[PDB]
Amino acid sequence: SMKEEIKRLAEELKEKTKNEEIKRLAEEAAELAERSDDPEVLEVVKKALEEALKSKNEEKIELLLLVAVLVAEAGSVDAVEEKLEIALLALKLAEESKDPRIIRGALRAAIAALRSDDPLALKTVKEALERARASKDERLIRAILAAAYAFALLAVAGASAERLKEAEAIVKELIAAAEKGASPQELVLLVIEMMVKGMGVTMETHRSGNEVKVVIKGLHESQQEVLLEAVLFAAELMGVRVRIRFKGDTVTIVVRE
Ligand SMILES: [Cl-]
Repeated sequence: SMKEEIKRLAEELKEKTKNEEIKRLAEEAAELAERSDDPEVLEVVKKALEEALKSKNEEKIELLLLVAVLVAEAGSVDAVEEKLEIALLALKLAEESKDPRIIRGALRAAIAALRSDDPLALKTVKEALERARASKDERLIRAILAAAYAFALLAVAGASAERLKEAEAIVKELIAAAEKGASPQELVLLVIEMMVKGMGVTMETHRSGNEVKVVIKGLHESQQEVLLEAVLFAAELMGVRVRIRFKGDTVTIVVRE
């Protein structure tokens, strides 16, 4: 049957991985598929699991399993059309590009968007992925994806709705600046600014020579981890070397032009 094949695919996937979250999604997928009545759903789960088994990219596998869980938990592919379209966009961009940074940015932005279940984050990431696919500027694509990931991460972390609304103005500012040739270092500064705004903390910037020092005060340990994930991911995507210092509850992020 369809379900027995799906359970074997999930069983194989969950033993092959060392990633505990992929293991949990594989099991959730198998259980939801077991209870599924909709053959359209079962087809999508099977094709997601088969594709995951053929992949060596763990972010791609996470995205595919998230798709399978979403469709199977919903009962229909139509109920999750927007999330499905975001995942397809990311999967298309990931096979259309050879840059490992673009591949990783597309899949991670889509994963975070889907996990957020946040209307504004879903729409912003969908548009970012469309904009990246229409662009031939790989530098701009990498900046678009870094902004989209940081934004979706704020949503995943439960930023207040009003702080996320204001963070979207910084997404727009970053993308506009990138299109006008702004430096990778200034685009990283904008990702820092977006995170500081999204988390309700404060920042001061100090520039001397070719070094820019951003001092961020009032970060809790939970906020520290979210801000540094977005900022280090952005620095990896845009090829920026970043250094970090910590004293008390103060984080200092150093960028060199
Ligand atoms: Cl096999």
